[PDB]
Parts: sequence; structure tokens; C-alpha cells
Amino acid sequence: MELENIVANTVLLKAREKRKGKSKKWKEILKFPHISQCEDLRRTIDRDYCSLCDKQPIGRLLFRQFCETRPGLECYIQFLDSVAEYEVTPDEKLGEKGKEIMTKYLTPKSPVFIAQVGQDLVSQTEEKLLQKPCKELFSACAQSVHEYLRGEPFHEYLDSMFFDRFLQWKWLERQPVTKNTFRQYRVLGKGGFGEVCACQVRATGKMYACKRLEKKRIKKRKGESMALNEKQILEKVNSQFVVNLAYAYETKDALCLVLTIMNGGDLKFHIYNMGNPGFEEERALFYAAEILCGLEDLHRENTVYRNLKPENILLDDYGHIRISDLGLAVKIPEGDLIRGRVGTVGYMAPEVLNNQRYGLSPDYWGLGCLIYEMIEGQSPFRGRKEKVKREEVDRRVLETEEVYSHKFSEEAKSICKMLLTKDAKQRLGCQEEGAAEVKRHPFFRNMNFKRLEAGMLDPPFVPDPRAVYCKDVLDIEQFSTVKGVNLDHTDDDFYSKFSTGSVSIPWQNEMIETECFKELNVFGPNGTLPPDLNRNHP
Ligand SMILES: NC(=O)c1cn([C@@H]2O[C@H](CO)[C@@H](O)[C@H]2O)c2ncnc(N)c12
Ligand SMILES: [K+]
Repeated sequence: MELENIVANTVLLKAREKRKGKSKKWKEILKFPHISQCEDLRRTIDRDYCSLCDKQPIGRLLFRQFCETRPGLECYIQFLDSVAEYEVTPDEKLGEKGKEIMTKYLTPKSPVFIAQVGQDLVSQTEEKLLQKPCKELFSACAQSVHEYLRGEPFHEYLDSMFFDRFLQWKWLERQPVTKNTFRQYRVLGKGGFGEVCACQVRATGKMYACKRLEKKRIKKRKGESMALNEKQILEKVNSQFVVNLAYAYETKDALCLVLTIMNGGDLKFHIYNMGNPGFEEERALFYAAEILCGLEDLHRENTVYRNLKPENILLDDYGHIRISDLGLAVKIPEGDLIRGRVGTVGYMAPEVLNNQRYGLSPDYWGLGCLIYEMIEGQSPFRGRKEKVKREEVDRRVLETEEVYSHKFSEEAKSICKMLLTKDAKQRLGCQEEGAAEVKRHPFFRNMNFKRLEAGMLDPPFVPDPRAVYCKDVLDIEQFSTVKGVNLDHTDDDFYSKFSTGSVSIPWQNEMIETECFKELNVFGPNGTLPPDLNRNHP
């Protein structure tokens, strides 16, 4: 054993597990400013109910905490809470759970009666329950509450100390980010214009992955628009099955993307470096399902992926997966095809190999490639450790057909062949339906996709927290030192557009997840103004 490899992992493992890894002076770094400092944000902030009272996590909790100071509003908060529970109760007990809400919030004499719904809607919703139990029964009811809360309660909240406190939180959110903000750990993988390594916010202790983009390498390969495009894409998409962007900042030599940390490792590692090649169909099915949902979300914005291979699918602490490395994705102009000779050897669709125009098709070619590789333990057109000059592997993708073995079930064999059709016109999922045609394939007969997208399905494989499911730090491919490049001011503009600092919603989740919001979000005794919110004197 090499000690660089042992030490690198034990350090990463220690951080991953007092103070939850926070800094000693974290209460000073995240000290609220006096409200008198937040007048600029008070003007800039758009006064939108959905954003300030729901979408933004810390805003959501502060509005709820404000409504809980009034019995006349605490009921509405309890209704929206109960509706959420009803929306995740089993179809078996839906009918029952639907009766408590009605008998507890929707009766003239109920203890927590909410009156702003409408005597017509309560009855309209009352008949719906005798018809059939449905998780979307109270959709109109909960909406009627949002129509009332966004009126007077919202404007009363904007006048209260809780919204002032929100501005204070927003003042910290705006603070600049630098290399100081994080502490870097071992490298987890080579990719793109730099390397991916684990990092940790010093103030909060939350673990992330830092995808480094070396400045000298972007200029030398003219990948500037490609790096920027990756950043925007990661920002626009908000899917449970795609790496989420939390920060994007600049350093003297590189641009950095702070992404969700996936301690479970990539599927390429779980396919080849953990026992026999591939794994059981059960695992492939679950993963194929989540990948489908992740592709479905990327396709809603009409954005192709083109980069689907096992090393770009990752595993989190619980066993779920996310798609990573969106650097090859582009948003499509509606009704047009793109020419791009991009992709990985043995993972490019027949359309891309002929330098031919294509659309959303190459993604479903990749989905089939992954299902096959997970089950068979090898690429559909390349051996496990077989040396082929690119020219032939390419040929095989176009000319030769894949071969299946006893490892494949009838349904697994069927979904693969239907996803691995050379003619993109008659390829599964590439029809006008989109991912709907794929969700119905017999392969997904016991997979309740609606229940998967919610998160009520337990992953089949749970990674052990005290294991690093990755190659050792000294076995990671490295780059060659870039030479002859000098960073000019012409690129200072691109660096500025990229480095936009922290992303609001993820940042707020960081403060909530690490309990920083819990410990710091306090007020005076008896619910009085604390000094940082008192306008008489600091
Ligand atoms: N791009 C990313 O978000 C990530 C890439 N890797 C590793 O880097 C490899 C790709 O170079 C993958 O196979 C993983 O082992 C990651 N490992 C952990 N978390 C992440 N967010 C990533
Ligand atoms: K395996």
C-alpha cells in the first residue's frame, strides 16, 4: 500500500462523518448584520409571494414562523402541511386520510377550521372523495389558501421582523466566495478542463464536489462557450437526478463549479471494480429508471445530453443516482437538428458517427447502452478489456448488431434492442411521446415511476459510509502541463459572467441542512426584537 492513498481516504472519510465539521468562528462569519445595512437589498428584492414564501427555503420557514405567531394563520399552515402528508399516503389509505383533513379543517365547527377556501369548493371537493381516492384531491383547496396567503398575510409578513430577518439572511447569501470559503480534499476524478475533488465549506461543514476548470486549458482548447454553457445548464435544470449547482467562483488559475457530492461513486466503478462484471438486473432497473427521469427533466427544457456513459452516473449516500458532466449538453432550437461529432468512443449513436444532423435521439441510444452494460458487464460494441482501434468500434456501432446472453431477461433484452435501434426514427423513446413510451416498456413493469420521482422507493444497494467507492488518488489519470499560454484581459469578461457566486436556493438549503439557520435564527425573549433588528440602537 501507498500512504498517499491511505491518508487521502481517511481524511476524506473523517470529514464526511464535534461541531459537525464547522469552523471555530462560524457564528462570527455568519453573524447577522444590523438591519440598517440591508436597505439596498430591501429595494432590490422582488416582492413575490411564491419566491419569498415558498421557493426560497429560508424565506419559506420565516413566513411560516410568522404565521405561527397568529392562531388565525397557524391553521392555514397546518392545512398545507396535512395536504402534503395526504399527497404521500398510500393509495390504500388515501380514502381514510382524506377524511381527517375534511373533518379537521373543512367543517364549520372544526377546531382548526379554515374559512378562506369557499363553501362551494369544500363541497366540490367533498363529492370527489366518494368518487375515488386521489393524491391530487386538495389541489384546488391548497390553491385557494395560497390565494389568500399571498394577499394580506403576505404584506403583513413583509412589514414584520421576520422579513427583516430574511433580508439579513440574504445579506449573508450575497457575501463573496473565495478559495478561503472551502477546504479541498482528495481528487475524485479527472474530467473536462480540470479535476474533480471533494471540498467542504469551512463555515457550515457541508460536503461538496469541486469540479475545477483550469483557465489555461479552456483557452488552449477554445472551450470557453462550452464551459459557460455547462454552468448555465446546471443552473437552469432543477431535477432530483442531476447534480445541482451550489457555487460558481473564480481562482487565479481556474473556474470552479461546486456540485452535489456523491459519496457512492460512479457506476463504472460499481460495474467493473466491485466483484464480477455488472450487477443484478434489480440494480440496473432502479438505476435505469432514475436516469430516465433525469433525462426526462433535461428534455423538458429541450436539452440533449450526448454524454451518457457509466462513469457519468453517480451514487449518493442513500443509493440514488444523478447524471453528471453536462458539459456536452446544448439547448435545442425547436424544430431543428444539430451537427456535432461529439461523444465517447463506443457510446456515440449512429447519427453522430456519420456527422449527421440529429435531435434528442442520441440520449436514448445511451440509455440502452447503459442498461446493456450494467447487465452484461461490457459495452454493447466493445470487449471488457479489448484493444480496438477507434475505426472498428465506430464501424460496429453502425454495421454490426449487439449480442445478448443468458444474463438478460426477456424484458431487459427487449428494452435494449428497442433502445439500441440503428435507425433513430424507429427508436424507443425517440417518438413524439418522448420518455412516456419508455416508461411503459415491460422492463418497467414493477417500477411505479410516479412513486420513484417522489422518492418513496428504497434503493436496492446502499453504499457503506466508511468506504470510498472510487479509484485511489494515485490511480487517477492526470493532465500534461499546459505551456505557452498567457491569460489575457480579453478573457476577463468570460470569467466574470461565469463566476456569479453562490446559488440562492442551494445556499439556503446548506444553512438549513447544517443547522446553521436553526442555531442562528433566534430573536429576543418573549418574541421581542433582538438587537440586530432593533432600530433604536445597534
Ligand atoms: N462531475 C461530477 O459531478 C463528479 C464527478 N465525480 C467523479 O469524477 C469521475 C469523472 O471524471 C466520476 O466517474 C466520479 O468518480 C464525482 N464524484 C463525486 N461527486 C461528484 N459530484 C462527481
Ligand atoms: K459488480
